Amino acid sequence: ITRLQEKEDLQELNDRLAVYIDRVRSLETENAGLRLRITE
Amino acid sequence: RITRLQEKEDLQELNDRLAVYIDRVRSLETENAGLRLRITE
Repeated sequence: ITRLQEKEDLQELNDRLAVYIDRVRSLETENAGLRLRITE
Repeated sequence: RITRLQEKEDLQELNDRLAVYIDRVRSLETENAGLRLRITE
């Protein structure tokens, strides 16, 4: 593939990693709050 | 400096880790939904 395509494919992967890593962290925070609510 | 084949391998590795995070997001969404339902009902 072209260098533009290499860069574009990688830019998209980096964007997706950032988005999904952030979302895993926030969903883990929600999961901790829900488990705490069950214990309370 | 880096060949297109090495770039491809690099993207494969990054995508392999991305797949884990996507899987984790789906699992947490499902788990959280069950926990919320237990709390409310």
